[PDB]
Amino acid sequence: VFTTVDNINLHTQVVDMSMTYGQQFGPTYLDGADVTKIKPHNSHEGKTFYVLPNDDTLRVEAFEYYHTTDPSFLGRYMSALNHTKKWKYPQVNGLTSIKWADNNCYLATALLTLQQIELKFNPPALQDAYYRARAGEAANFCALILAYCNKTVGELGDVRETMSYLFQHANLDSCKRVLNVVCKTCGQQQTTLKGVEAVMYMGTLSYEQFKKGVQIPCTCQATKYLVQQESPFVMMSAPPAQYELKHGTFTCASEYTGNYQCGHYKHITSKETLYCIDGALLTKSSEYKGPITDVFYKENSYTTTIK
Ligand SMILES: Cc1ccc(OCCN(C)C)cc1C(=O)N[C@H](C)c1cc(-c2cnn(C)c2)cc(-c2cnn(C3CC3)c2)c1
Ligand SMILES: [Cl-]
Ligand SMILES: [Cl-]
Ligand SMILES: [Cl-]
Ligand SMILES: [Zn+2]
Ligand SMILES: [Zn+2]
Ligand SMILES: [Zn+2]
Ligand SMILES: [Zn+2]
Ligand SMILES: [Zn+2]
Ligand SMILES: [Zn+2]
Repeated sequence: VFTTVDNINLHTQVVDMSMTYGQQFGPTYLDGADVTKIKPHNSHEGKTFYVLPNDDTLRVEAFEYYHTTDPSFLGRYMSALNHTKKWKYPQVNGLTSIKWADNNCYLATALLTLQQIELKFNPPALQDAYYRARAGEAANFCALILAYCNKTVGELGDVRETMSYLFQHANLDSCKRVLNVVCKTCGQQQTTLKGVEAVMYMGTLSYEQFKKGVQIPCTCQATKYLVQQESPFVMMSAPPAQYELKHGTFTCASEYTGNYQCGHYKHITSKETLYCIDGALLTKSSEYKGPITDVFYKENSYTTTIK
């Protein structure tokens, strides 16, 4: 049979039916199923298996593909995959979504959002599954998202927190945000965020209000406005509150209805008209009013007019 850690480079192996897979190769998986406590059967022979890194060759290959050295990672990825490959991934409005199952509402919103923002993942495993998710087979991608976020199937997820962990494994080095804070006593302070901090802001949903200026506390209340922003997109987050989404003013948004952590997530996207994707369900409207917590805007470069 074949054992591998990345499903790219296959290592050939010969097995004995008297000793279980766990005796010969350590923890072994087969399509998410755990064959560690299962003896070798005749149905599968010469097939590819997932094994934990036990030698340095596998340890290196495991980093080249996943960019992590945590031994628990492979197990968590394999256990999430066993759920995600049973999920259904319908095509809603040309985007790949997830039919509701196991509190995946936050996963569906993130998946729909990722198909609409420009993002390059550093781990080859993330990028390869990202591509195959856009094609309609997002099982391995959703499993990887869970493993990289230290979350399990069924656990409650925050879309803003999920996007953050994904952005830290994405190439956002070219992104830059220049801010200026104006306290009357203190004066003017210029800070320059880069990477994940250049893309996300918590406090307001309106990108315009961020450009105008947000009232922030200072070491002395001051005002923080956006000076220059170079990034393929920006994420504006805020606690869930009623908001009016206008057609053409944003890319996509996260609607959150319910109590803290217990609530359910919906995805609103701005196409030729406002669409609302709740798993496999699609509703159309010209205007939208509802409780929004994240809004994704498209950007390329920007420099403020006030100096
Ligand atoms: C689903 C889910 C899953 C997991 C989860 O984990 C949170 C804990 N993490 C550290 C692991 C949160 C959520 C969740 O409800 N998110 C929505 C978006 C949420 C809702 C509410 C809220 C308040 N009252 N009502 C009825 C609703 C408040 C905030 C919030 C306000 N301020 N902020 C941040 C600090 C600045 C976040 C966020
Ligand atoms: Cl890394
Ligand atoms: Cl990374
Ligand atoms: Cl609603
Ligand atoms: Zn090899
Ligand atoms: Zn990396
Ligand atoms: Zn399940
Ligand atoms: Zn399941
Ligand atoms: Zn001050
Ligand atoms: Zn839900």
